[PDB]
Order: sequence, then structure tokens, then C-alpha cells
Amino acid sequence: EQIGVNYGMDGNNLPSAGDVVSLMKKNNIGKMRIFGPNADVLRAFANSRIEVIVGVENKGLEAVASSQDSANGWVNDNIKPFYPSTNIKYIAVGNEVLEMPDNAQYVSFLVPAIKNIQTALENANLQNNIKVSTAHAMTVIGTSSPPSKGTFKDAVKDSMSSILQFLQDHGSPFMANVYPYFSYDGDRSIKLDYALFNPTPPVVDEGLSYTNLFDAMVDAVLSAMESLGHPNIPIVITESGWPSAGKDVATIENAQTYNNNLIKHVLSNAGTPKRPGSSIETYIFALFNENLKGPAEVEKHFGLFNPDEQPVYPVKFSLN
Repeated sequence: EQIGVNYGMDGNNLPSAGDVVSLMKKNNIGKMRIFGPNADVLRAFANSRIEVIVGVENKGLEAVASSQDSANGWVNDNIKPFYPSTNIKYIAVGNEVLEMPDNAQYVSFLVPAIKNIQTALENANLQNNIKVSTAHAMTVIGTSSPPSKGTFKDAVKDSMSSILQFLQDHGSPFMANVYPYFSYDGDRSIKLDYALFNPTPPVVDEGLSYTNLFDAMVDAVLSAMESLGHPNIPIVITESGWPSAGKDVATIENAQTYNNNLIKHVLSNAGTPKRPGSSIETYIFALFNENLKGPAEVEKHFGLFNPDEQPVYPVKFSLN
């Protein structure tokens, strides 16, 4: 029912955690994601009722993969002290680990880290309350057009099969970072209107109507999961957004259009064409412009808000 955001912290000038809680409450933002442990933040969110995804940082995967004691320590230090007052719902063990050159060094730690974090939750008696997954980039997807033909790249199938079985066994969601922006930027034969949810001819695929690129990308992931024998794993969109400066189509107007339209889309009952009828759990990337991101200028312009909490552009955060 309420939208989520990524609470990215890679800026040198961002608000206190308490101010961030107030900003989310004021704007009916009901879910948030952090990329790593942060006690000050989890403390600030106590009794806020905001649902929280806490990450294991990619650089922390090796420790928790290599030892159950380490994974137990991670849960006991970073999660257990804050639950249930802070409503932690998921641990996202790693971010964009697979099919990403910068993270190739961490790939061998991914699956054992997921499993050890799960065991650590069980050891803490938190397994009924908090589930475990990992956030994937779209680089894990091989074929994506048409969405019905979606597959995983051959190179990730082994890892992905293991991950999907884990998810099925634990009733845990696939977490996807999904950016029509990047798909469009890299292939200008895509219609910009389709990327933005603007009026555009729908794409009919096996009787299903794709009115926008977001739905097409998400459904390619669903088809890919089905192709590995997993038709019943839900998807949480851990990131989606559109930068407001730094490229021809990275503008105030386009970011405003994309994020307003995305919110209206995912909070509605539309669903996606393969899974219609229910809201899509989504975390906008990101709450603030983050002035230490880079190197490309677009990276510093993913915020719904400037660091002073002034909107970068107006956003309707609810269906009301």
C-alpha cells in the first residue's frame, strides 16, 4: 500500500537519521532500504512503522560466507538489537553481485553468505519475521524481448538455480534493480515514451499488453525464473529511478515523469501483465541526491530530494 525508497547515504551533506524518518512519514513513504548496517539509522526508525530492508555490503560477504560465527555476529550486532521496534523485513545479502565486473571478486561468497545469514536469523529466533534475499541487476537477464522469452544468462544459471531454490524454500522474494532509464539510454531504438509510461502503442506478447518498459523488464525476470522451474517466487523491486541531470534525457521533467508514473503504477492494483491484480513492492532509487556517487554525473542526480530535503521535482507519493 505505501511506496518504498532507497536511503542512499553516499553524500557528504545529508540530514540526520531522525530528520530522514520525519521526511518519510510526511510523504507517506512506508518502506526503506539501506545498503549496509547502520545502528544510528535503525535506532532512529524505532517505532516509525516503516518497513526496512538492511543490506550486507558486498565487501562484507566474504566474512559472513566463511564462518557461521561471523554470520551469527552480523545478525546479532546489526539486526537483533533493533527488532521488533524497527520493523526490519528483509536482509538483502549483497547488491548487484552477479554479472557485474566490479563485483566479480565477490561471486563465490554470495550463496554461502545467503545461507549463513539465514542460519543466523534462525539462531536468533528471527526467521518468522525477517527473510533473506539478494538484489540482482538486470545484467543477469539474457534475452529480455519479448518478455515471455526472458532467460538468465548461461553464466549465472548455476548460481541463480541455487538462489531460486533457496527463495522458494523460504517463501522469500527475488529482489530486482530495474531501470528503464539505463535500458533506454543504451538503446535509443526504444521509444522514450515507453520508458517513461507516456502514451505509446502497447506491445502485445502472447496476449498480454505491455504499455511500458518497466513491466516488460519485470516480466522478463518472471519468465527467466519460470525457465529455471520457479513460477511462484514473488518479485520485490529493490531499485528503480531516473536521474534528473547529467545526460540529454536525464532532466527534471523526465525524472519527474518517470518517478510519478512509476509510483502510480506500482501502488495500484495493475500488477504486471504476467502477474496482474496486485501492487508491486518497490523502492525508488533514491531518496536524496548523493554527491559522492560517480564517476558519471547522472549518479549524483537520482534523488527525489536535494540534501536539504527540498524536492528536486514534485512527487505524488500515494494514490490519495
